[PDB]
Amino acid sequence: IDLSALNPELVQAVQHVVIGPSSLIVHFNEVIGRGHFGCVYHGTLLDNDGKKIHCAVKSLNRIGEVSQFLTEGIIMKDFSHPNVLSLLGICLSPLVVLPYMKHGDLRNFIRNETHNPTVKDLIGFGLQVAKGMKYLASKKFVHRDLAARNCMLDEKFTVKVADFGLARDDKEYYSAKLPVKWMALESLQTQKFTTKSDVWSFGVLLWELMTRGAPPYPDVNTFDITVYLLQGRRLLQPEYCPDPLYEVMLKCWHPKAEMRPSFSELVSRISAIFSTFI
Ligand SMILES: COc1cc2c(Oc3ccc(NC(=O)C4(C(=O)Nc5ccc(F)cc5)CC4)cc3F)ccnc2cc1OCCCN1CCOCC1
Repeated sequence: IDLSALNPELVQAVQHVVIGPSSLIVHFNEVIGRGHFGCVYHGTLLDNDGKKIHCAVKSLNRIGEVSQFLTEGIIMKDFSHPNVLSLLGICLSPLVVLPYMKHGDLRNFIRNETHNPTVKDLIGFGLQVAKGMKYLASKKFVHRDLAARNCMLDEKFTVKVADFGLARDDKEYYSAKLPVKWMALESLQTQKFTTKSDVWSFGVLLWELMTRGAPPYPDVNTFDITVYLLQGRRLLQPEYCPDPLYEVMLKCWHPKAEMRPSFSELVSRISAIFSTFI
């Protein structure tokens, strides 16, 4: 890369979170995942006393695409919440270094046939997500792509709200590239986004949790979802979804953004629902 050909604002930021190349071992045959524009590798981060930290290392495959890449990392830099993915740092492709998430993404986790998360566990993951979003919303950050495929799960089954960004593999869900079936009605009609539109996404995420990762509206084509919603139609109540959790989802999908619950309300109500389970 030619550092000169990027905004000095992005440049000094990336220097506050820099990781010297000699502190980071990237294992290049050890590919976690590779999409069209980016890839992710296993990595080892050494600290100044020699202790090894297993990490994921995100990379570009390939000025514009480099400036976007670096910006995606920099956005994350000050998120510090246990339900939001954090940045370990950036190494000058430039390398964005993330903590390793043993269980990968939440959608793949809940679809895995060899494990049985209970209805309680699934509601539990939804609650963790609500807590990460309450934090993001407190910082006035709008996610715009909240979905189970963008939430990670660590060795302690802690959910980390994240966004694969350029490293998206799973791309059929986008059609601007737009995750239309997680989108609020007014984002679909205006291509504009808010915290209340993340709330709409959140309700769809909860439906993913309760169906163990079923695809939403599978008999609806990308572009047709707008008129479907305007006809007064919504996602059906999953078989094991408690009535009050389905009522939560419906409130998330209210046509008036301002009538959707806040993430603070979601946290309190879903905590109550979750506590009712043996
Ligand atoms: C595909 O599998 C994996 C991907 C991983 C990973 O990927 C990323 C996730 C997010 C970002 N974020 C980003 O690049 C950014 C982002 O996150 N920003 C952001 C946005 C909003 C927000 F609220 C917080 C952060 C774009 C910068 C970057 C990544 F590289 C990071 C850490 N560990 C991972 C482990 C994985 O599998 C382990 C194998 C698990 N198995 C399961 C069972 O079968 C065996 C395999």
